[PDB]
Amino acid sequence: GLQRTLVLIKPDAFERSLVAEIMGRIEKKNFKIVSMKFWSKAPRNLIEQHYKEHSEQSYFNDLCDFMVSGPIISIVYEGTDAISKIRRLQGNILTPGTIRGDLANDIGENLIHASDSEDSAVDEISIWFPET
Amino acid sequence: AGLQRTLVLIKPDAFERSLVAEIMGRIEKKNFKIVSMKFWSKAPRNLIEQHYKEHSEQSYFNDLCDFMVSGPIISIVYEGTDAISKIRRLQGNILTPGTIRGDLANDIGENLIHASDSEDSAVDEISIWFPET
Amino acid sequence: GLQRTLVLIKPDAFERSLVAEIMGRIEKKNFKIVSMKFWSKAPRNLIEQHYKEHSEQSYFNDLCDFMVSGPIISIVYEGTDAISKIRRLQGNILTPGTIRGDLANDIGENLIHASDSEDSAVDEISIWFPET
Amino acid sequence: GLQRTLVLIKPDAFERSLVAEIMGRIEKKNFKIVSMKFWSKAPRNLIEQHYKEHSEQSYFNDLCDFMVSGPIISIVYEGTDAISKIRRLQGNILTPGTIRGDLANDIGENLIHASDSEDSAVDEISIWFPET
Amino acid sequence: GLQRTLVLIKPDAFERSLVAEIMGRIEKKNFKIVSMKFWSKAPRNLIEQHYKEHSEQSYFNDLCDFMVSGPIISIVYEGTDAISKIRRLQGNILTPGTIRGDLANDIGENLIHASDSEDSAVDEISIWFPET
Amino acid sequence: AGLQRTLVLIKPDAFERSLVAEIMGRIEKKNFKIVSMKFWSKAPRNLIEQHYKEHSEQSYFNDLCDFMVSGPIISIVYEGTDAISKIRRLQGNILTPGTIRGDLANDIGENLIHASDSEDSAVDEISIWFPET
Ligand SMILES: Nc1nc2c(ncn2[C@@H]2O[C@H](COP(=O)(O)OP(=O)(O)O)[C@@H](O)[C@H]2O)c(=O)[nH]1
Ligand SMILES: Nc1nc2c(ncn2[C@@H]2O[C@H](COP(=O)(O)OP(=O)(O)O)[C@@H](O)[C@H]2O)c(=O)[nH]1
Ligand SMILES: Nc1nc2c(ncn2[C@@H]2O[C@H](COP(=O)(O)OP(=O)(O)O)[C@@H](O)[C@H]2O)c(=O)[nH]1
Ligand SMILES: Nc1nc2c(ncn2[C@@H]2O[C@H](COP(=O)(O)OP(=O)(O)O)[C@@H](O)[C@H]2O)c(=O)[nH]1
Ligand SMILES: Nc1nc2c(ncn2[C@@H]2O[C@H](COP(=O)(O)OP(=O)(O)O)[C@@H](O)[C@H]2O)c(=O)[nH]1
Ligand SMILES: Nc1nc2c(ncn2[C@@H]2O[C@H](COP(=O)(O)OP(=O)(O)O)[C@@H](O)[C@H]2O)c(=O)[nH]1
Ligand SMILES: [Mg+2]
Ligand SMILES: [Mg+2]
Ligand SMILES: [Mg+2]
Ligand SMILES: [Mg+2]
Ligand SMILES: [Mg+2]
Ligand SMILES: [Mg+2]
Repeated sequence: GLQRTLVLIKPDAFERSLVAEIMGRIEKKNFKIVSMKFWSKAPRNLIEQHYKEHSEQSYFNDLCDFMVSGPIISIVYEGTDAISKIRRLQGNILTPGTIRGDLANDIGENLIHASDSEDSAVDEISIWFPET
Repeated sequence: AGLQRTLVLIKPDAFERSLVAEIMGRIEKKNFKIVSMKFWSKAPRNLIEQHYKEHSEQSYFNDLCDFMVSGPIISIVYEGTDAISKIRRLQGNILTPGTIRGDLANDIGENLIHASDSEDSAVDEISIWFPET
Repeated sequence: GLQRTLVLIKPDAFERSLVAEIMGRIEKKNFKIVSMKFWSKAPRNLIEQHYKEHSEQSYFNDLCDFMVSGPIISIVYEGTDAISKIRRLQGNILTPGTIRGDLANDIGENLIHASDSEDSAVDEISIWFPET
Repeated sequence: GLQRTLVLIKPDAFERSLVAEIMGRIEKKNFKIVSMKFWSKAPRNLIEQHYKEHSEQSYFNDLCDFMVSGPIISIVYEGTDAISKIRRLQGNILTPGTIRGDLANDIGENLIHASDSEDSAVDEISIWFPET
Repeated sequence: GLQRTLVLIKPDAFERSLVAEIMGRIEKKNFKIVSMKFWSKAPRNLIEQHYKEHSEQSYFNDLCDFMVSGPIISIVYEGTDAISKIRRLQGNILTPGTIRGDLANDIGENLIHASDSEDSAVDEISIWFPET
Repeated sequence: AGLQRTLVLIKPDAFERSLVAEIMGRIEKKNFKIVSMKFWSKAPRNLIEQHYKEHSEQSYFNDLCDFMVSGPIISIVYEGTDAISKIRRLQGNILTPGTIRGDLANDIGENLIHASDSEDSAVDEISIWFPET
């Protein structure tokens, strides 16, 4: 069940120097980088598309601002069951053992994004890596 | 907005085993800040008995108190969003990997760390270890 | 009370350099090594004895071929409630915080074996450490 | 023979979340904590006492302002040849393997203070732990 | 003395899953990613330019082959004295505490490249990140 | 081409302090492979005396032998390019940070690890611990 999924390393990760720590956990679980981009500051449009689902939520504008308040890295990861597994690896701020579980403490500043489904992964990859 | 304070004790087994920084580091990495901290080469047994007052009619009480005064302890007040429950989850238990107790401890009693389990316990415990409120 | 349990570090751990990582996680939870052997290649009979409960499954031959494709280490660990605790440490590939959860991504190539019961434990120890 | 030495964890360590990292390196080399205090803000007189040997240097006021710009932890460590060994552990920003070598990149914001001699040691301990 | 320098993460780093480990050491020393590219397979021309100094050495062709045998990451790092410091961080396979010192064991497969001078850094950055 | 073998001993202090995996991990991370390994809950004192034969007329000899039989040891043969000297550098000494002894040990005698210091010592020591050459 080989899959590709999309990961974003959020600006709080740079602010807090957790970038390598985060990528290390994914690497140590045996997933491979297919492609990767560094954005010293991501175009707002890209963030807006990425989080389009949320444009009606009240928090949507704070969320874009944050995503644009420092660098992000966009990564395409590949491996068996990658979408589901990396999602689990990302976890939530309540569950220790996971990325957000060990390292994050905020509902907004939570370090990493990982596609949550087959469809969102295909969509998300096309946003950040349109050259496909 | 969600900001809380909670009390943590580093227990004597953590010193015996050199896990003090390991334990504090897990809490630090989850973005909690130290707000005050005390090193006790031996904690006054009266502080302990109070801390575990809710356990005074248990079989284990006197061994527990004995263990807690058997080596150094560090009391720490931590601050951050939802600190009481988040630091509690981090503490976990010896059955759940990913947590401090889950990864590092293997005893009912020698379990390395105490964290307040609720707002009331936190206010109460912080009072005990940091009376200069 | 104390128990002893048997652990095998599988060939994928050597291949991926996770031997010390895996043994470290067991060491940190305070379990002690009672017995240990290194097999640059484990005799196939031993492997077949070890997985005899599986001798009818279609994956049996492949499992054994894998277990023989590189070195393994067999270890007897001692500590309170060892069998069950090291089992939980082992986990599965869906559970962050565990050896297999953090480090493994395959159903078969999963780094570590831990006895699953007092009976299997006693049995597996005699297989690998018959001298006792 | 045993010595005691004084260590200060500086405000940049708290700012960058390296407190446990730094204390860990000292812990792993087998030194024990005899005394420890946390100062959300250290009294300026203490800092000026501590760096009194520097009171004539042009950086003196700035150093003190830095040392007062965040929390510090003062620690008395005990162990064999503590003063010299923890000094080496501390190192400088040019020496990989040391606290400052791996973690620091500035001449002044350099994470840790360690007493440099038996005299300065005895002195610095009385400054921070006069009750003794 | 703020500087930018060029780092390559070599294919042996991917092969051995040390990518995050390597970037972590640089990150933990407080250097910042200015820009970054992932090459699933770097154009041979780029490698040839990068190592042009060596085109007369006997090992030059083996070296290019290796640099092209798997992915590389090219990174521009920024910080005080970045060229010299990251160079020291890279070290050599003889000196523990450094990247090649802790993790590498071959004169050719040594995990990381870091510009060794002001001129080579400007040259190297122009190769991998010509958009400047 | 440059391939060698060298003998490593994990000493009893490493078990007492739970540093076994930490020590082996540093060697593993530097790309050296285990070629054979033995666990000794107590090493035969005759093996020790031989291992440290070159030290038989020293003040410290009997304490050293006592220490080496005071808890488990693991003997390991490691293989890799230039293994003898590279694993030696990794061992280092209690004065140099970055090394095993530099980071983890603080005693002349309780220094966690032994590594062969030359081709001759390696052949000789490997003979001792792995006589089935
Ligand atoms: N600033 C802010 N961001 C939020 C809030 N709630 C959610 N978000 C962000 O928007 C995303 C919404 O959560 P969700 O759609 O379930 O994505 P997930 O967290 O990756 O599972 C999260 O990743 C958060 O980063 C909020 O209350 N404030
Ligand atoms: N020695 C011993 N100590 C116990 C026992 N049960 C509880 N304790 C001590 O008291 C605590 C019991 O848990 P609880 O009071 O609910 O707080 P918790 O430790 O944070 O879960 C443990 O941390 C132990 O240190 C026991 O059966 N034996
Ligand atoms: N290749 C393969 N191996 C399997 C499969 N099911 C079980 N195994 C092997 O058996 C183990 C998983 O189930 P089991 O033997 O009952 O328990 P466990 O090994 O302790 O998790 C793994 O170690 C696998 O190596 C399968 O469907 N395919
Ligand atoms: N800002 C600044 N601080 C300095 C300078 N020289 C020394 N210091 C301070 O003094 C220390 C370095 O020299 P010194 O005090 O003699 O010994 P050390 O602190 O143990 O390394 C550092 O902790 C600095 O904070 C300088 O040129 N500028
Ligand atoms: N395959 C191979 N590569 C080499 C050899 N010697 C040097 N190299 C490679 O080419 C570079 C030459 O070394 P040098 O110019 O001093 O660069 P440095 O290692 O980064 O300091 C090294 O980075 C090696 O990766 C060799 O004998 N064989
Ligand atoms: N207790 C004690 N042991 C020593 C002393 N000197 C040497 N040794 C032991 O023998 C070794 C001396 O170093 P050497 O024989 O050259 O081998 P090395 O340990 O790898 O440096 C140390 O590892 C110690 O374990 C000493 O003064 N006291
Ligand atoms: Mg989602
Ligand atoms: Mg408790
Ligand atoms: Mg099974
Ligand atoms: Mg000084
Ligand atoms: Mg060079
Ligand atoms: Mg020795």
